[PDB]
Amino acid sequence: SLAPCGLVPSARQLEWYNREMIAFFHFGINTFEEYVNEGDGKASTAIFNPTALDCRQWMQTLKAAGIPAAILTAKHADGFCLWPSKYTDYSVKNAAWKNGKGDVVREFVDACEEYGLKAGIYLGPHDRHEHLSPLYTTERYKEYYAHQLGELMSDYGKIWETWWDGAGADELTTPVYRHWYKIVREKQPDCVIFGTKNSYPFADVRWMGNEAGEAGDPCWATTDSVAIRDEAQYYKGLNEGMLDGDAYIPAETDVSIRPSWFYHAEEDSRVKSVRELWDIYCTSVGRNSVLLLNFPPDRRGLIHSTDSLHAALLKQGIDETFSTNLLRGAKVKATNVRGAKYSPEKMLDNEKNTYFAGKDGEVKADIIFTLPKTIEFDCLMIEEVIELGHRTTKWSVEYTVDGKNWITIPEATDKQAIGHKWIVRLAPVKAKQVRLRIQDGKACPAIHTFGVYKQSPVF
Repeated sequence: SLAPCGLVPSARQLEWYNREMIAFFHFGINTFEEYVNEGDGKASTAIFNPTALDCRQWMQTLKAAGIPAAILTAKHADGFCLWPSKYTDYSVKNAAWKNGKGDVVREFVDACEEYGLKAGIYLGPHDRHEHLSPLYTTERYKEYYAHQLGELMSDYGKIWETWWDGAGADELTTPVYRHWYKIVREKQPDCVIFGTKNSYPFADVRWMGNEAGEAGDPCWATTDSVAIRDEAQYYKGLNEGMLDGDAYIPAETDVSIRPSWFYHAEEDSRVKSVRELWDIYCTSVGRNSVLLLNFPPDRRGLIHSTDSLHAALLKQGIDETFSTNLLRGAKVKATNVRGAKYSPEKMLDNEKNTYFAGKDGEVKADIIFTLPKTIEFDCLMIEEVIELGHRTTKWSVEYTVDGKNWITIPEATDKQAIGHKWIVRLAPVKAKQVRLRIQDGKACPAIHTFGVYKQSPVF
């Protein structure tokens, strides 16, 4: 067995990585206001009134889109609660919707269960509504939040992510988040925590410093926990992470399918294109991260058609692209092969658990794939055995036809991270042979997958 190298992921972190994509559902009282993305806590609860709400419809969107998990805004900073909490009146309890007798969180988690999707919860740390009270104190709010957390972590089935937005959360101290973390961890042991700012010691996953859907190149799963803490002053630390980072807290990349996070009819014509989403996919999922994509339900309580369409087409595109590893069938020769159990042919076998590996202490390897017939490709992907750590730290891919010389691939030269998955897109090339150069690392290579592909016409 290979020894792991450096910091390694937890069981939670492995489960989260494997999701690849997660849906965000930004919905609430803001949706019923005119052009509001950040509500003031002053809107009348009465205005919340979806007319054809169907969380099943939301789940059908996700099914078609290949998305295995979903996070609902149970409470945004406006402080309006989507479930009839015992601990406030600023909720659905006092909505026009269902004469105050509804529970959107209920509908949501019921639909997730029905469809076999993992449910998550966004419960806004900064609460503008509570801040309106002359009685507001941090200590008081800590208890309020804890009460609500208890409801959501107890009575609504299995919860697989809790999201703590850092926006406006600067007054919230580490010991406050501790109190909250203990609740999550006790009641929901498989629950992954997206943590920002002063929650840094409790975070399972981090922010990556923009909402544009662009994780860094490289993007390490490790970083210093101070980067989370001092968010605004460590863009690089968040976006790229650090190879020598003191913590294993991988990046989660969040973005809206629209210009805004909440629904506006005027943005129906401004949904990101399939090509845009493919780009994003490649700069998140394809840069050692996970893609959290927001679909905002409308005032009917439905996901818009365009949003749904584009997500569905991205899935088709992804599926077509990676369905055929053009290297399959190759004759493979490598340097630095640990053993038959670990032959380079493993990178090609489509098995979940097998991998190529090198010998202890030898961090370099060269692998040559000789193809029976010349292939045309414009995309490649490589996957590391992440349980074993970030091992490889420099890699390149080359090709030839006349075998007279190895031709470099501009976009796949002296790359750094691999981790969970790294995708490279490239001007189409024809190849009779392909070379994978493992050029440097902290330990001998351990690689699950290597492939080249032809991008779907969908894209």
